[PDB]
Amino acid sequence: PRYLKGWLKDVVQLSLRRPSFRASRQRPIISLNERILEFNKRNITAIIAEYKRKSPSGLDVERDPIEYSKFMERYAVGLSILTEEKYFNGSYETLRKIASSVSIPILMADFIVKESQIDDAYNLGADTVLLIVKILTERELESLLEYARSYGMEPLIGINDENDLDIALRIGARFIGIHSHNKENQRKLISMIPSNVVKVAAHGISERNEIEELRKLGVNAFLIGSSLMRNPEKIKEFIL
Ligand SMILES: [Zn+2]
Repeated sequence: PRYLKGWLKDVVQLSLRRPSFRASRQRPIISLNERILEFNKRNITAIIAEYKRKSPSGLDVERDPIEYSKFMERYAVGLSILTEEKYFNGSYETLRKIASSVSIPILMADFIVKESQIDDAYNLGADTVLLIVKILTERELESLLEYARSYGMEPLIGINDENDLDIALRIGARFIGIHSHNKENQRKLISMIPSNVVKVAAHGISERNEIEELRKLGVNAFLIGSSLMRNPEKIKEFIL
């Protein structure tokens, strides 16, 4: 069962050829992992709200990106903007328009395989990027992690199982996203992460009660997309 899905293998081909985007960012980096730590200090639930108009699982929402982002700036600890084009209907231009208008931290969520895609994130105004362990070698992951740090971005390193976590911990990731969409496995992964690493439960969250349960295990933030795209007001239920 360790095959990459058809759509992800196709995305990696699109990412390798992704043209770089010529631009200047309009404000400095605002740290997403530090703001998560500030929310935790204040005891307020930290949700990274994702913007995506489509997904390989069949999400299909037309929602204006500025209006979603304005509303989410009221509630969310940060935004995650999908910039993968074929399956999520994201775009660099949509990231640039959102990052020119909100002043909470922005994660560029895409499938990064080369340095120019981190240069594109910085030039478009994102504050950090997603790196996914399973599509990279360990040497590439360590190099891309250092490349993101060289701009002042602590990247979100996305892991799906214990082997991926083993790699993320070996290379000294400080910001890890735990994705699954089994209870003892999830508890075990969480429990392997050191106190100094900000941990994000990515996807597989539908109700407030799972957020509460994850918080007791020390999860620091929650990356949630589809449900918020279909009703942005759902984030009020989640932060209660
Ligand atoms: Zn997912």
